[PDB]
Amino acid sequence: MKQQEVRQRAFAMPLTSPAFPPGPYRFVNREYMIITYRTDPAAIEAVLPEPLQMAEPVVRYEFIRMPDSTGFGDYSESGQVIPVTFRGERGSYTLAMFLDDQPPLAGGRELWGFPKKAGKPRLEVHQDTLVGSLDFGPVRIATGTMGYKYEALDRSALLASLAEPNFLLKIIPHVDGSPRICELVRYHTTDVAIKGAWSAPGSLELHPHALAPVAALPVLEVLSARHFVCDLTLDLGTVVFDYL
Amino acid sequence: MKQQEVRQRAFAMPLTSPAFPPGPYRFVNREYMIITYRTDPAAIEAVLPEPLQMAEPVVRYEFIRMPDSTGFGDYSESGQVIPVTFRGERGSYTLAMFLDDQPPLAGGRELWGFPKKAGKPRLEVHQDTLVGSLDFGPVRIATGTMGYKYEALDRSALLASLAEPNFLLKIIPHVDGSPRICELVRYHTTDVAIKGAWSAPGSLELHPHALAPVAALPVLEVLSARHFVCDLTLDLGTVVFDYLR
Amino acid sequence: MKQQEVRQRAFAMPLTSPAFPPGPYRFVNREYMIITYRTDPAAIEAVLPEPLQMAEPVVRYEFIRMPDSTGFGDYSESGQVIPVTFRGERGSYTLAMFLDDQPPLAGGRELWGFPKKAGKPRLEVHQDTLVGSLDFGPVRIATGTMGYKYEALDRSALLASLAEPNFLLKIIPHVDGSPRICELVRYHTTDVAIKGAWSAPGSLELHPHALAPVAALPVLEVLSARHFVCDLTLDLGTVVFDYLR
Amino acid sequence: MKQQEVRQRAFAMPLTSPAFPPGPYRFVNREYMIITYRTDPAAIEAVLPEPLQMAEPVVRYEFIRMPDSTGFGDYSESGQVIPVTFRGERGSYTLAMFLDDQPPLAGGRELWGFPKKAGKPRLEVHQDTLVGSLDFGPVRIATGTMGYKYEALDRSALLASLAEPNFLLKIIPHVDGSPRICELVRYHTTDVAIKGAWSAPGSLELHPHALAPVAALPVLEVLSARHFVCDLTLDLGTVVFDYL
Amino acid sequence: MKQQEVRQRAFAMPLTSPAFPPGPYRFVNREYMIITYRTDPAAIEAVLPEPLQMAEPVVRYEFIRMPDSTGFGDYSESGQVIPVTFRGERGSYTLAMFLDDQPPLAGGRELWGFPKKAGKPRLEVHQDTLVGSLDFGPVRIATGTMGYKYEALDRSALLASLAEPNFLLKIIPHVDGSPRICELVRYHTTDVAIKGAWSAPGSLELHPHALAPVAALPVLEVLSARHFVCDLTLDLGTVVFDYL
Amino acid sequence: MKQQEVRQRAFAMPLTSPAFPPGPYRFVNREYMIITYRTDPAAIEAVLPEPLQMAEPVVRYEFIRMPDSTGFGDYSESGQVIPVTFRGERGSYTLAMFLDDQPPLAGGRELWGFPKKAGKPRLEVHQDTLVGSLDFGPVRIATGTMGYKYEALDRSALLASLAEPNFLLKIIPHVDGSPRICELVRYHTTDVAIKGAWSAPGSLELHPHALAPVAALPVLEVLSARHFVCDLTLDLGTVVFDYL
Repeated sequence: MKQQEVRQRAFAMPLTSPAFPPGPYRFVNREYMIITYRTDPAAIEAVLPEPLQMAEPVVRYEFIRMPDSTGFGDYSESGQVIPVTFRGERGSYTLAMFLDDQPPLAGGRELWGFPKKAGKPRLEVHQDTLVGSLDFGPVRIATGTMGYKYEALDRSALLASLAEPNFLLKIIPHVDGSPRICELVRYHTTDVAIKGAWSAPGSLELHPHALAPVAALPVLEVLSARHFVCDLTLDLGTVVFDYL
Repeated sequence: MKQQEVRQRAFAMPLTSPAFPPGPYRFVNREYMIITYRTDPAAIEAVLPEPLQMAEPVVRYEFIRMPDSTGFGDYSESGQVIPVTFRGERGSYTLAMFLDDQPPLAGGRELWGFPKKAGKPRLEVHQDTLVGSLDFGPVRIATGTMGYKYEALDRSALLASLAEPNFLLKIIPHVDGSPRICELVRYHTTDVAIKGAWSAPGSLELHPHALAPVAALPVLEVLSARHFVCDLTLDLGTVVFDYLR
Repeated sequence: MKQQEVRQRAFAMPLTSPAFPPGPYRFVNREYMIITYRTDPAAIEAVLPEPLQMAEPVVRYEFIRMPDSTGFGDYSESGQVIPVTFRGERGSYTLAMFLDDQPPLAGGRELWGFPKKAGKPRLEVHQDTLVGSLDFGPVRIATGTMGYKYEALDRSALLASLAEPNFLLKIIPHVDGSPRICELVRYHTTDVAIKGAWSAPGSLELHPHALAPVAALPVLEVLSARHFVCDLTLDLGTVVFDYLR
Repeated sequence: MKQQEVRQRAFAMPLTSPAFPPGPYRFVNREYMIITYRTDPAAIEAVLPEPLQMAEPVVRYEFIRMPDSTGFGDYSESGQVIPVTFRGERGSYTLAMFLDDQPPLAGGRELWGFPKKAGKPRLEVHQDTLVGSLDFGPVRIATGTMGYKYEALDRSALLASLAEPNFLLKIIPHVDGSPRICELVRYHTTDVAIKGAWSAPGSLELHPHALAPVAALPVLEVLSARHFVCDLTLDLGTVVFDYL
Repeated sequence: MKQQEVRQRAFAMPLTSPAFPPGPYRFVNREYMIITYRTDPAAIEAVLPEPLQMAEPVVRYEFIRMPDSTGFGDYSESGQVIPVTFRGERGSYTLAMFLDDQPPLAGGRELWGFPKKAGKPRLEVHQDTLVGSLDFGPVRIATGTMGYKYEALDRSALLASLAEPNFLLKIIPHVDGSPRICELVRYHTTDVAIKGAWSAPGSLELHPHALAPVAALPVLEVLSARHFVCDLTLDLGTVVFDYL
Repeated sequence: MKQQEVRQRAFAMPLTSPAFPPGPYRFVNREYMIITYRTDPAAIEAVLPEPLQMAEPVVRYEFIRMPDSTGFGDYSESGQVIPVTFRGERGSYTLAMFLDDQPPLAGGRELWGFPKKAGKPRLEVHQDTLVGSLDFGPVRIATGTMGYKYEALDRSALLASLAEPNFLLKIIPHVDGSPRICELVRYHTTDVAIKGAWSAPGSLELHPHALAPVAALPVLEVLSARHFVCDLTLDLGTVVFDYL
């Protein structure tokens, strides 16, 4: 509690009982429903921050169950991710995520710079159908469906996809409201072990919301639906571009 | 979207739909129940970061209703504040807070460096008693009671505290886990219009929790209780010590 | 604790934690629905204690919301008031009241000698109708209705009644059952700020009950209905006749 | 309704339909759980009104079911009572009681001067355990437990205890707020018929409350627990000391 | 059925349909939350039977889920365990245990001498917190919490802890009420496989109860908390000291 | 807590807070519904342990409410009882019993050797019918019905069946699984006061269950139904035949 021990001990607020712990952040049996859809290219351009370059005019809309996550607990996630290139390198940009557990929400924002907001994601099998849903308070803003494990998915393509760089725009205001942090961050998921992976026919419907504008990239054509279960490690990011 | 527009628009993540808006953050009919209690001085020193210095060994345990908040909505808060001095100026230090609404939560942390976690605070009149509760998941970690408006409080004497400085240790990790922001912040509540203020007898019980350790400052005796309602602006804060200079 | 301190501290039981606190008893946004009805004059004389004298043969049946009361909390009341004169001064006599909160109940009785019993009064707007109800245990003993704010009322004319004296027969047994306190009390509501007042059509039905005999003054015809909201102080009362002099 | 008939008829408010009737107050099958505990002697001294003298630094914490009570009905009670002497005579002082029925609450206060407040007492057998509880609105302020009828209790000691004088500080304000009544009252329970009486291991926990400060005499050590069922008559009090 | 068949078939009551079966008792995915706290040494000395010897003034308070238990079914346990020495060997003494399933309750008492009573133990993750509770009828008697999986635990230390002897005082009355069995019993859990093991911050609160007096070992200071999942076999015990 | 205290204190586990107290075990307003049915004689001989001998081929199927039981609490029982001779003397053998309260279940098994298992017995009047039911988990295994108090029953004859010896086969395993106790126990209900006794038409239906096999003694023909209320003392039993 001397000034030097404060510098040394500081990690997250509150100092003496921080809102989230340090890693490694290990995920066991995270379960993904991802519905990939073609959207209006004009709508991607309108939200994409340079130096990031646009790729195919597609959105990957995700529902993730994370029943066993070190330091964070048991939670679910929904999100919009978009394919991009940075220095001609191919990866992903996360536009929006929604979580129902606070430690991964604060940790996500403050540490990597995931653009997390609060919401009620669910991902469940109802007899014959895998149903993904997202509510923001009392308003349903996303409903995804897939058939159940119709065909095995190619592990190669999947593992190569999970290996790609993931980019995020970390912004943190200074006490005065002006940006104190404002960088592009690259992170990876590593030690990936697939437990199973499948495709099936899929569907997505999005709904408008003032505070959760997923509907701003409209579902013109659903292209594919993938469902998979894996263990992985969410590695710390590194800054690849600093706006300041 | 060119990289100069990115730098202009940037306030909070996500860039194009921020988790919370800029102020001013106005508060109408903000309602307080504050229970002051004498605790173990050793427990206070364990948690107080220098150059902050300890005053009287008391905790002000608070429950707050905020039904009307610009940009944040309608929410409640409970938390633990202690009397402090910095450079021999008297003020408060916020040790822990707990809210049931996300924008004020992210906002609180990312902007001022309020030490916010999620919780279920309640403050409700039950016939003759004003009851403050805090639950953390299924566990009750704080229960406070007061009589209802027994004695009108010296209002002029109240604004005596509502004008003094509030200190916070703002900490934000860098991507690698080492601190990127680590500073003491001084903020003020300004524009304070008191609608009523009262004292009455009071009680408090706190329960242990691994992730909400309010009970760590133990309730040795209750000293006072106050209930008040007001309008108020939460002004943006200032750095008054930067640990990473 | 010496017997002089006992005599100084003594206000209400229990000595060290009284069932209700001293005033002033301030009331904010006190809301009234009052249904006035013509009853059998004989029924009024059966229950009116001399030297009180009967005026017009009417009952003002009231339902009152008191969401903000110093020392008492948040409660409701329903009861039966009659026009009276004492020494040719016009005022009211309270025949029966019913409350859902204990401190105002003990307070009411022990201090002023309000004739309070326990009950479940409600006063709520249901779309187009203002509905007053009183239940005594599982039994509905009073239902009142009004239209909603049809005609604004002459406010100056209203304070005409809110300034006149209210009489109560205060009775407290001695330990042996014979009366130790038995007096007529005059109290006033002062500091009265009316926020709104209205009239509309009205109805009333009352049902028998062995222990809540409101129906004993039967509803022969409804004469008027009024609805109003106000701030108000219930001043401490005065003895104006002592039956045990 | 002439002034003379008012004097004659007056008993309790309201005059013509009084809030509680006159006696005799007869109790059939009242059922007691009493947990006796040692407390801080300093805490008794702080609430004890002289001429009353302190005795052993113990509190008897009671839960009473009264299913059949003349003039009052069917109700439950919880309370703190403390052993005292008055003129070297041994008996009891009632610090706090809580009831869930209005006639015995008004009657109790106005007639004997029991220090009654409102609350939700319960006393119930749950399989193997006698559970006493007290709530004050939404806050539990007392929880007592006992085993079920482990051993028969000595009737002698019990009957001698129920025969002891019971003292109360009756206070009633005058219309102006200053004491109009302020006396020590002595009353007895008579025509006592025990139907059964037992002991077992017992427990008590108290919780703080601004308006119901039972916790102000802390449970240092539980000394005993007694459970008993009896008929009795609650006799009128007599004033043994008048402060005015 | 002849007298000889009776002895040959006799295992547990009822003879022809025993309340629990013979082993081996195998456990799959046993999940533990153990909070270790410092207590009053005099409070342990009050309850530890010689020839057992006290070690540290420490209590290991446990919440255990047993979803898959051969012979017994699917149940939960909460218990209070004291480090002891006996004949130069470090071990544990089981003071109290509470279970929500009858065959392992009768089985544990009558076979090993586990000190078991009935209760409602729970152990569940609520978002970011692991929460352990025990109710005895309507009364909460224990609440424990841990962070979720903050850091990995030394698996070698854990296995050595699961290898130490576990001592129980088995008592069974004769028909006349005098002891027919009164003996110290030693048992082990063997064939142990750790599926995972973590530490994190922890808390415990205990409440008094007349029939489940876990609160008689007060929580002066919480020392550690551990959370693990394992398979094991509860082996039959052996007598190590016969009091008769 | 010394060695020689251990064998003086020791009655039931846990040593310091036993699962059930010593007696006398006193029952007030024990209410019985007994349906007597003729069964397959071969089914009785299959379960009857020599030196016990079969009498009439009947079963007495019981539903018992025990609202007031010293040391045990308030609970219900259902069970199967057969007439028997031992050494030419007429008594009963208890085949099977089910209780909803732990202290009397442990106490019954460990002390007398009643063949007690957990279940949910109920006995209640529904308008015109006395209905006894027994559930074992989600499964109904016994439903009995009687008319309500059709004719007063000869008490002097009743009181006699209540003086007959009751025999039990007490079995307790040793820590190694071999029988440590295996004996016929004789016990009596004494100090009996019949408060009323009645007969009426009756019915009984039984359903199979793997772990509660009452249906193994099939209901061939219902012979009689009896309903009665009483106070009694369950005396400690005596060993009348030790298999070991």
